[PDB]
Amino acid sequence: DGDDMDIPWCDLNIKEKIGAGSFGTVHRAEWHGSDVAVKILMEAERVNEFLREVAIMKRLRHPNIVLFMGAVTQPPNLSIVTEYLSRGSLYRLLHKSGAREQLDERRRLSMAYDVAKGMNYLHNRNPPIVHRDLKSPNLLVDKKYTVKVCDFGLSRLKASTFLSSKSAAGTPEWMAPEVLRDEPSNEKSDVYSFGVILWELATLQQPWGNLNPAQVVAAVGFKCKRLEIPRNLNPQVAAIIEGCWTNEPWKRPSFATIMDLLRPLIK
Amino acid sequence: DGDDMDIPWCDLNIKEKIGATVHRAEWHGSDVAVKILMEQDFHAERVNEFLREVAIMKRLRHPNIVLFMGAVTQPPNLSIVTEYLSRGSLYRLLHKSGAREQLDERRRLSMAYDVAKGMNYLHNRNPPIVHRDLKSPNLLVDKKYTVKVCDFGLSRLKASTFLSSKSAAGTPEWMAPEVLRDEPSNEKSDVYSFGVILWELATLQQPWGNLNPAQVVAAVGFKCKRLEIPRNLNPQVAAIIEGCWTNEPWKRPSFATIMDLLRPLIK
Repeated sequence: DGDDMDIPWCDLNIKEKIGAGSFGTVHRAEWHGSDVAVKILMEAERVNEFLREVAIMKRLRHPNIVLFMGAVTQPPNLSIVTEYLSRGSLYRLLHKSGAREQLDERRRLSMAYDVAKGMNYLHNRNPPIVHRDLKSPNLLVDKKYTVKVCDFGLSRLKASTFLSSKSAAGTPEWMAPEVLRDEPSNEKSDVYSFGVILWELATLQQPWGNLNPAQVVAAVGFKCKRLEIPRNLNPQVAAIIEGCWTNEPWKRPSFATIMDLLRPLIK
Repeated sequence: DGDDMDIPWCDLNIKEKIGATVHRAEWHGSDVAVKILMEQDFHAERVNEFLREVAIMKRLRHPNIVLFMGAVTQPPNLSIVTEYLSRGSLYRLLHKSGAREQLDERRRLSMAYDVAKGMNYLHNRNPPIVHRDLKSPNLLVDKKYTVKVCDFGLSRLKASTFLSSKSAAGTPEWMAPEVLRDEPSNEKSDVYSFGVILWELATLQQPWGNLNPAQVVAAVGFKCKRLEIPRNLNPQVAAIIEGCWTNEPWKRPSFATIMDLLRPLIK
């Protein structure tokens, strides 16, 4: 056999750190001339869980998804190797230095189209795949400002009507109200998460940030609180955002539809 | 649990034709390119070659290699599905109206560097993969001017020092002397092909093109002839091109070395 997606840890020359998380650290590294990003785990049934995130990334092949390039399968330094996006997360990008001049309206909307295209790809796998944690921080930017979806660790396969485990994980500021209430959810929960991301690209603001997880669960989850949309916002853009936030998940548009509404907004 | 890379023909909404059969197509919202297998090519031997090409592309994951997205493996129209690159082939692009205006020196060198990265990735896979058909037409240009390698129909894995049971095949204008003569070839034969491609990017000239296939076999293969390098060409760029055209394949630089030479020339 051999799919050639197995990497020896000696073949990787680790470089400067680029991010941190509960799972472990992440560094930029050199791999046979190629520039890659390595996701090392903290030195547990999670070993079986790791193989899950690896087996699932191999099933993903789309231009708007972070390119999986292999993995180290030998402890203690397990790692997930992917391509390197030199512009970091869209989150840190939207709120850094001067982004008004760098990121004009057309560019920001385009970035949203990239996300929708990738998300649409996921929802159309067999079985479909729910990201369960779609947020600005989990979106990385290309040298040429192409946005790719990343961090599929909390991503589960949806073969049934709803999700199964009730793992109920994900960042509260971006999760859908039904998820915040810890009740049956589906692919429509991601659509809501996107609603927030579109809001960020459209208004250049940070969602909440004056509220802790508990306060978010309470407000947005059980008290029908939603992010404020400025009257100044493009009605067509606002319309797309409001659609993704509908209280009835089945009333929210699919990413396929979201693409159809965004395409004309560009140029 | 499944491969998720197998596609039914009815899931593809074929669009306009690209080259020749190749078509653009909408696949579950996504935008892909389709390499269809001809009707009369549907037999044991030919289909096996198809299966080999599919097997190889599953083993390729790199930003400068065209993204394999799936494959229809059911008659009729067994095809290979990849991402779509809207600017077409580098060939058509270099010989298009208002070329020099459209492509500055910096960009043209960057495209050369892109090819070098993807080719180094191939030769560094285990076992290494010799393209055996590297040329302008088999290089596709991304919307944002990113170059990627395509057409692995002739690509083979080199376990030994040379290709076992060498098969006479390829395109004359880009083929290395040893190849033209049906001799034991290696990864250094691709290096030669690259030199021609770089020569195209540097001069915007069509290689040969005043000669027929037989004249080329005679000229390059047996008469030690090479393409004419302009007088006004960058001496450092010319140095690279000449290095790739060494009579002895071993004296030619690896794609790893080529990258190191190009990187500085991009300021």
